[PDB]
Amino acid sequence: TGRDSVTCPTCQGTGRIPRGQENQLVALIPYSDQRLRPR
Amino acid sequence: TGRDSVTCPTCQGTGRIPRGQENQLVALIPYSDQRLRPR
Ligand SMILES: [Zn+2]
Repeated sequence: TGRDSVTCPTCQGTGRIPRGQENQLVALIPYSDQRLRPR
Repeated sequence: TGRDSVTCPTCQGTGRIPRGQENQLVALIPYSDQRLRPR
């Protein structure tokens, strides 16, 4: 049992949404996830 | 590999959001999920 809540009516509680670059650009870049500190 | 997408910046891709009754009331009610047709 738990509090009352409904699944995301947008992402259907999946965990994936379209970036907002169109509205506001970004200032980041991709990289490689080395073994060191995987978490 | 897959298309580019970011996790829900609201539900953090968890799958739980506050209902919108405050904005718009509802006209539904709870019930029991009998064994017949579980899906
Ligand atoms: Zn979501």
